Amino acid sequence: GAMAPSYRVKRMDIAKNDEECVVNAANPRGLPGDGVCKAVYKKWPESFKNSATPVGTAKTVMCGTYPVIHAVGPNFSNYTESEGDRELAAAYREVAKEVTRLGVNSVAIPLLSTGVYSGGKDRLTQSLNHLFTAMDSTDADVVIYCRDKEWEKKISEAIQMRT
Ligand SMILES: [Cl-]
Ligand SMILES: [Cl-]
Repeated sequence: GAMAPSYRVKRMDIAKNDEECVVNAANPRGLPGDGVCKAVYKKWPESFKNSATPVGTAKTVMCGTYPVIHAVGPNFSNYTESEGDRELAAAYREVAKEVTRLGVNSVAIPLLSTGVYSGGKDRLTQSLNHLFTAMDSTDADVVIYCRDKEWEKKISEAIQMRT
């Protein structure tokens, strides 16, 4: 584990992360997709061999020795708010299990279901709180990646508020 497990946020491409493994914001079919998923496909395409997995689950595929944890958040276009919320929390709990199983000391993670799966809603707080629920009991250093300056500030504030 990390000597003093922390949360941090960076405003940059998660495909350029400085952590021991990455979480993909995957689609259920293991397709190259859009946004984070497409960046992950360009950087670690070998990790999309048999990466298909249902909504609410995580499946890790190694690119060389570098683990890519494919986490499938719900598309809120398809799900009700209530069921979407349930599957989003579940995806993060599976991420925590995989991070634990891999024995990594750090992980790069995007906010699941906040992009084209958001159903046109701002889900920063919803997604981040489910990330914290799952990851708080892990001892990996977590680095959250975002692209928007206002999101970086809001995520940073949320991390600092817990101390
Ligand atoms: Cl998304
Ligand atoms: Cl963002």
